[PDB]
Amino acid sequence: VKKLINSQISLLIGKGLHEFDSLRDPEVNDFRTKMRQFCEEAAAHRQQLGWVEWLQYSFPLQLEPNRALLVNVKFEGSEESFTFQVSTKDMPLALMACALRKKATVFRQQPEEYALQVNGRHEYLYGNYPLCHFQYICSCLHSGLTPHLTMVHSSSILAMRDEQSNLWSLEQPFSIELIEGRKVNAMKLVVQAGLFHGNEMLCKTVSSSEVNVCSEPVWKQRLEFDISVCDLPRMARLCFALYAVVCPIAWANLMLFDYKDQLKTGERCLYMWPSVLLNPAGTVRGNPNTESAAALVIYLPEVAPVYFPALEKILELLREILEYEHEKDLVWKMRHEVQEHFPEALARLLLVTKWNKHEDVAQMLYLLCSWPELPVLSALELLDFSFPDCYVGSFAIKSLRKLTDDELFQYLLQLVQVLKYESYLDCELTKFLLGRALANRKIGHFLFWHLRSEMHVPSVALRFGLIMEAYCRGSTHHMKVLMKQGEALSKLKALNDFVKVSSQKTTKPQTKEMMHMCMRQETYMEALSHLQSPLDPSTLLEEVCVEQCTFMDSKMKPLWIMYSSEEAGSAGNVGIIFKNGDDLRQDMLTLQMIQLMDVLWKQEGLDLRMTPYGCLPTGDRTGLIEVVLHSDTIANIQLNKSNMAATAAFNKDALLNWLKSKNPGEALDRAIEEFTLSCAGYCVATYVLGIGDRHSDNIMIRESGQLFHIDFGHFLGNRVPFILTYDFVHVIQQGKTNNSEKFERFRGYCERAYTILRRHGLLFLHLFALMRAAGLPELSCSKDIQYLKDSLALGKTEEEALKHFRVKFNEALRE
Ligand SMILES: CC[C@H](Nc1ncnc2nc[nH]c12)c1nc2cccc(F)c2c(=O)n1-c1ccccc1
Repeated sequence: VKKLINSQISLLIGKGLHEFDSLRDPEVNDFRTKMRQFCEEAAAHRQQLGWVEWLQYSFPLQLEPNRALLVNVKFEGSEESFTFQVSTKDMPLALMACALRKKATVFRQQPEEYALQVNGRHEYLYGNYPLCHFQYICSCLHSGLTPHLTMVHSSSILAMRDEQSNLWSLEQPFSIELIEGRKVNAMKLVVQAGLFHGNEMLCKTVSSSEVNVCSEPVWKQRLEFDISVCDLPRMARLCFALYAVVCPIAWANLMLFDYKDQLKTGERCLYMWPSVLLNPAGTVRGNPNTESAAALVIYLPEVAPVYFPALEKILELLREILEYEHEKDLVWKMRHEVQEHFPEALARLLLVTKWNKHEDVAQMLYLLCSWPELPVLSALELLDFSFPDCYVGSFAIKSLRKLTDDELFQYLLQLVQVLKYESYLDCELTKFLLGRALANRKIGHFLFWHLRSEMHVPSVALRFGLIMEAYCRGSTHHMKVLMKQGEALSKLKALNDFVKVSSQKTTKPQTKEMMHMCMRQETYMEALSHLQSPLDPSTLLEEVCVEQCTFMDSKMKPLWIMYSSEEAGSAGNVGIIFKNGDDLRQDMLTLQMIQLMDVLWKQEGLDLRMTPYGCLPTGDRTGLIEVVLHSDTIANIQLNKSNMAATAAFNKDALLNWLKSKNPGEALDRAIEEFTLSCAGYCVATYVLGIGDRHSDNIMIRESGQLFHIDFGHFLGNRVPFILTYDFVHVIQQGKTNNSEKFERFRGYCERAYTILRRHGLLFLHLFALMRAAGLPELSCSKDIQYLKDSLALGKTEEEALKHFRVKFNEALRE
């Protein structure tokens, strides 16, 4: 009934729906009701999409950011295949008319009625783009492999669709009364309060009296702030630090206006969070661990039922050098000049805006509502917490709406982290994310896992749980596809626990055949088979190949799980790596950032042949990593074993002999080149990102020659030199001792890659800035972000920045 759906939702999101109701919170109840209706409405929009439109929804196109190729095409019901010779400039439709024509001239006698599906993948070829513009067609073109497509009729596509159906007056100073407190430590106690607007103070901080530490203390003391009530901005938050003195203890935050714009009065009790002192960016909701949390009771005086004013009320109420408070000055009362001729300097203007005086806010807000929509880049900036105003927030979302799904996919990790800055449940960002997720099934997929992966974190468990419930309201079908994934994940965790225990008392071979017998149980085989990969929903994991599964007998004992699809061929031969105990958040950001570099590089005609493999936290220190097959570790290669084709007279030849043995004849030149581009790319990626501890065990190489890094762990120096491994350098130089020709080719690739990224330095700064919200220990300060600015060197000219890169590069061929 409606009871099955709720029950599955509770199971899927890892928090029982009954818990939301137990809260008796009308903000929560109104979110669940408003957002439910919102998502149910998208669902009904979706179930009457035209078949091409539904293809777009469910299998969005994977495009790259003259020549002839061999193609193989069949139909759904058939087993019979045709192999054609088409161009690369040919549209998909051209391909489809060929297929249909030979179907006639084989079965005896309209392209528009079909789409092309990659065999064994939820991925399709359609639209007026030449074949080479397709990522699948491209991967094939570089691996020598032949594309395998299936002609799928609009009437079967329609089947899939249906299958998935379902006030200014108050001029007295702001003051609170600090009543009591409720938990203990070790000395005297102090409560520091601060009115904050984002990260800036609306006035001086105000402390309290000192009382003896034990208790359950009592102040009943009146804290009054240097700020009038009528000047409290909408998004103003009051922040408390509780600590000790002759020693940090707890913090807690509260909005002065509720989620209904009403100014807060009366007494409220604050269940604090443990520290290490004021913490303005911390969540504005209480600690859910009410049992053992210090509690802070305060009283907000009832200054009359005063609402924050409607906007209609609010609206009625040398300089280019800069592109000091003798500089703000001229930005602010030349504000109109900034709207006229510098509409992109909005951020700067909002920053010199004093937010502690209401009639200033109104004049900014008056300019804001007439402000021309801004570029995505600028928009990404405005989402930062340093622009806490809810109207700036809406402007930002509004300027963000022109995000393509690819861009949105690319930035989604950040946007999701920014949810932790939000002051209320119901907000524009969330509505924006659910709207986009419901419009694109891949976005939906990853929005879900980013939220799901943090349900063990109580700061966000409620917000994130609510958001997943709403989404689940929007696609009952995808919810079940997603449960399917989580039943797989649940199994791998129990499997991994077994292997960990087993391997502490048993040889590896015997634990492996033990792992296998466990996988062979009915329960496992069913749960682990026939799902979409959480790493990429267009990858289908069909039959788990048990004999090819194993584990690494290192540390966390990660699992190696292989799959096959008797209908995808070699494209269905795919693996996933499950790891439990390590924190995979660091690696996901790094590999996301490397993916972006790769895109930026490729849009300026530079392909450094990167391997940005999937990496996905799915839970508390739990996740999946994408298996890159036909690759081996440098360390393994460098072992220089006997009886191997790669066996070498000098250790430095090992890497190259291995390459020769995998790439005989004139195949060899291609692999050196791939090695060269990919090494260039990774050297630069790790330098900019400040990723040290790079060694032969966390660098791998593909039989094609491509090199790629793994297990990044940290980034941002937590100052890393550029590095150059002589062993890589001597693959690049083709085995030859000196080879400036081939060494400077590579120097060029490094420089070109470096300068290209430099040109997009603002994008990386904006993205990393928003990631501060994620709570990665490597990404906290301003000196973390300063690290990126120096590795990209944006405080300098392209000419002299290149000169600084050359010295570090040259210092790096030290070895
Ligand atoms: C750490 C190196 C390596 N990591 C990776 N191997 C393949 N694709 C990857 N994608 C990300 N990390 C990728 C690895 N990771 C594993 C993880 C779990 C279970 C395992 F058996 C392995 C394993 O055997 N290797 C391995 C080692 C030496 C050669 C070949 C593969």
